[PDB]
Amino acid sequence: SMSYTWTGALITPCAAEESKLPINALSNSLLRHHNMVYATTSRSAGLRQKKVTFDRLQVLDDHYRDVLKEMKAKASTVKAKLLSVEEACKLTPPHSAKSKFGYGAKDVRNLSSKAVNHIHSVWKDLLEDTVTPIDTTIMAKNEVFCVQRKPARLIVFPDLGVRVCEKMALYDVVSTLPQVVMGSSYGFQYSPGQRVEFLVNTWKSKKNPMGFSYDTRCFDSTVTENDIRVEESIYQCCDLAPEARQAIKSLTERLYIGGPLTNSKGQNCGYRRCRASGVLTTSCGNTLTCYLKASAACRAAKLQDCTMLVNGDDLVVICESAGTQEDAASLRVFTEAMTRYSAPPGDPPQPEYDLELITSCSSNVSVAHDASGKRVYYLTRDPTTPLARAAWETARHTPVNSWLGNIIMYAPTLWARMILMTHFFSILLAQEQLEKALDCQIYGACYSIEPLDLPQIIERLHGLSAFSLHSYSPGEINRVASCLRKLGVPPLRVWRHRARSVRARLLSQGGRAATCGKYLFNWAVKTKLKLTPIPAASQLDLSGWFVAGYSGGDIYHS
Ligand SMILES: Cc1ccccc1S(=O)(=O)Nc1cc(-c2ccc(C#N)cc2)sc1C(=O)O
Repeated sequence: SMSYTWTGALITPCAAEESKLPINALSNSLLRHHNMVYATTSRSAGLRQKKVTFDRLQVLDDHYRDVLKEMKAKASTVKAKLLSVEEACKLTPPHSAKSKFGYGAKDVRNLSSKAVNHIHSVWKDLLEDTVTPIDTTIMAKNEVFCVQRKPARLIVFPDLGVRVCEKMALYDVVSTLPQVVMGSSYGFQYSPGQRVEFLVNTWKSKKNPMGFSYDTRCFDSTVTENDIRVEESIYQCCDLAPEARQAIKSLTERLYIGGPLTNSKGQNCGYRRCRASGVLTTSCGNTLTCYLKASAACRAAKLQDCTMLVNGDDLVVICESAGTQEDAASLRVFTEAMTRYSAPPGDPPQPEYDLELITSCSSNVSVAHDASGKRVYYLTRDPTTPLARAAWETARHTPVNSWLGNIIMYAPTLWARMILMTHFFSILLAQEQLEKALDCQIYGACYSIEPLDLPQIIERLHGLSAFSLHSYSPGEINRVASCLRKLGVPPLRVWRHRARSVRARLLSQGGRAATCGKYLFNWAVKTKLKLTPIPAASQLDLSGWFVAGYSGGDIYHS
């Protein structure tokens, strides 16, 4: 079973692609080493195809089936509802790819008769046909990174009408099933703070903690037909409407298991027999499968009290240590098991004895001190990619504003506060666009957010301490310092000066802007302000923010 079979037709761009960092009058204020930043384009799609194309083999033992049986028992307690066409339509991103059948995301959100009519015919076809492969478009993603250059990732997705149908049949399932089956181990239920909390408590629950992150190589490509049918067997355990069962069975046989791949020009590029990266079940399916294989592998390797944290293909394990030597051996067996399950490693896993040294979801726990001098744990990450992307967003408006999402998710960090907040608020002020709502993604779901609500959002998600953290760790400070030199970012003295200016301007604006100045930049003044809770905060309806993962799921919220 080859993950893909190719015809030779190229994966074509659907419009002009820029690979070099665009420079405008603001670029240099952020970073000077422009040649360090690049965007991937279809030009490197061939290289990716080569990496993701391989044969998969699977040897499934009793630990695998024992864990599966447990997962199904939990899945059987779940009751999921079939979404209505209109409900499904409302979950569609305003700029989601237009259908090939005469309508776009806008027509869908408006419940246009044409869109609704087509969606209804697609649904009917799903119920009547459970064998015909469904077409998919394959595109090379345009993503920004800082040099070592990686090839573009491949996104595979069905037509907009099919996507609306996926939500109707499975939105409720993928939104609720994961937490029930995996409990505390399901990562997408946590906000950054709760993640840290879970990690710290788990780490503290062991007598001699040891943990590791396990990077599966090209996870989507390792997912086999068996894996995808086992995922369906789990979904089918739920209490479901008869029409939902049929739709899920049909989507599994016709789309999830595999299908023909068409490029932007309409040519047949080949065939997929692995996970599609752009379907509704990509995150839920990967999480269930990663959790299933890892849980079984933990038993096979005889890991003592293995606790796991899984987010899609991202996996981190914290267990009871048995000595550095015994640990190396177990992890080696754990890896051998995952490999037999068709989840071979990219970077071999290594045991860690310092929670701060474990990277999962590209992040790690670190510690700082609040205004009281108390140690506080928070989530941070290497700022390289976030800064490379902010550089790009400094000269170009993009669909997803990573700078805003990073400020939200990494609000307590030294780098998000010193740089992203200062840099972008400065630009927003200058352009008088403080109150303009911008789109960003959180766990794959798209949200429309007004920058002026940041203080409230940050307090809600991270607590007041996010505005007073200081005395960061030596390791964290060193990483930030190294990153700034690499990219050529101005030093602290420059950002503090800019922040004071930005703050002063915001305070003068009054209202929310004043609050932004007050809380977001209190770190810049020598005589710190009081800083206390905020009224409007409780108004924000943050329900749904950290419930489930939807990467590639074409999901949008207010
Ligand atoms: C607390 C805070 C938050 C955001 C920006 C600046 C500050 S601060 O200057 O007050 N204090 C602090 C500034 C730090 C810093 C260290 C290295 C580099 C580089 N290259 C930039 C800034 S570390 C720190 C600390 O408190 O541990």
